[PDB]
Amino acid sequence: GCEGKQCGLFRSCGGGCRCWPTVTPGVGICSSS
Repeated sequence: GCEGKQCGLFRSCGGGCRCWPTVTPGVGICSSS
């Protein structure tokens, strides 16, 4: 639903998205749900 986005501090997603962390501490990616 809101996948392919960046989460964490600069979260470009909202609602029901999984915030999977990346290589940068505090930076992640928003998943489908």
